[PDB]
Order: sequence, then C-alpha cells, then structure tokens
Amino acid sequence: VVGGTEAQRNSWPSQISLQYRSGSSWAHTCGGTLIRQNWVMTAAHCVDRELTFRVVVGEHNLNQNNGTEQYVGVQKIVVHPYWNTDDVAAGYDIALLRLAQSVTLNSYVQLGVLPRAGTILANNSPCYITGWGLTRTNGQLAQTLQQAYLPTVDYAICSSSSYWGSTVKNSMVCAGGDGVRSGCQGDSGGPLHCLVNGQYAVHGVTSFVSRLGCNVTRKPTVFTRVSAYISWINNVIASN
Ligand SMILES: [Ca+2]
Repeated sequence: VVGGTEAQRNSWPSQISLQYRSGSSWAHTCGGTLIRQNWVMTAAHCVDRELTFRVVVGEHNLNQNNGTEQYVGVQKIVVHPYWNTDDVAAGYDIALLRLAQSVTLNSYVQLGVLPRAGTILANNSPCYITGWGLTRTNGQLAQTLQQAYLPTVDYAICSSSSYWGSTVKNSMVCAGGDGVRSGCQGDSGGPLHCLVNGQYAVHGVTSFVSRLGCNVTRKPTVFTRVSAYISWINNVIASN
C-alpha cells in the first residue's frame, strides 16, 4: 500500500497473508480474505504458479511473533475457469483456496462479509484497502499491516478516456487515483473493504495497477468486483 498508515493490530481480522515456500523459508506474495473457516478468497494471478502455498491468519507484523497468528496449508486451489494469465484486463482474476484445516475464529481471526450479488457502489463510496505490499513504486514490502482510505471511482468515469478506458470492464471496481494513495505489488488478492449500511463488506480483490507505477494520477487501483461472482463462489463452496 502506497501512502497508507499502519492499521491498529487485528482491526481487519479477515485479512490473510498468502506465502509460498522459497527453499527452506516462506515469503509473503499476496493478500486474501478469509470467507470460511477453511476457505480463502484471493486473486487468480497469485496462485498462477505451481508453488507450495500457506496461509497466515491473525497476522500483523510479518517479521515478528505477535502471539495471534495461525499457520495453515492449502490443499485445493480453484481458479475461475475463464481466467487468462496473458490477459488480466479481461477479468476473472479470482480464486478460492480450500485450506488443509479449519482456522479457529477468535478476536484476531474473523470471516469477511461479502456483498449481495450484483451490488454496485455509488461513485466515491468510502472504502479502505489493506495489505503488506510495496510502500512505494519499486519499493519494498511493509512489515506491519498498512491501510489507506481509497474511495471508489464508478465505471462510467473509470472506463472513460481520462482514466483507464477499455482496459477496465464492468466486472471490475476502481478506487483511488489521487496520485498519492494506492495498492501496489504484494497487495494483490487482498481486500477492498467498503462501508455499506453501517458495516464493512469486501467488494473487491486487488488485481492490477498501471505499468507506469502504483500511485499514478487518474489510474486508480483495479479490483475484481466480488458481487459479480457471488454465484460462482457459492457453487464452489457448496460442492467442496
Ligand atoms: Ca507476526
């Protein structure tokens, strides 16, 4: 997250860290959202490669023991059937991970709330992005969870020639673009929490940013619109 600030520890209990084994150690690669005691929602491009993955819940400081973590393996990766790695702008950047075991829900570990199917947010709605991704374009990962206010930019405006144009589809959600705050590599797969009816729900899964950089004016961070995949998600969890 570029231009953010440290989140109060465990204030976003559904946020998880997706790591892969590198030799004899692990490395944070993406964010994700715990939607079931044994299911995690993330980006398809995060699990595109055949590596060994593990999920960490109740995490805050990646380099220290906060005494609130739980580490569990991934036994099943279900990528959306239409996902095309060579055409991220085509959408479908979403995947579900069945955990090897069920996490225990407590003060630091809670399920994320999903919006109803087809829900579209009004322009400039209040949302927050969270993650351990780069704090600057070509910078380095943050070691403690970061958060930044990232209001939405509706489709009409986001798909215009002044912003993303044809790169963005209606199955996506845009937020930010103020040139100061934004998601960045390492935030991918993570959540976009938006305030609706008094509660925060996960409306997006971080997908991509501009090739020019993370925080670029009029180039909002692009997220997979969760409300467009509700049926798919349920059909997967119901039969797995
Ligand atoms: Ca820790």
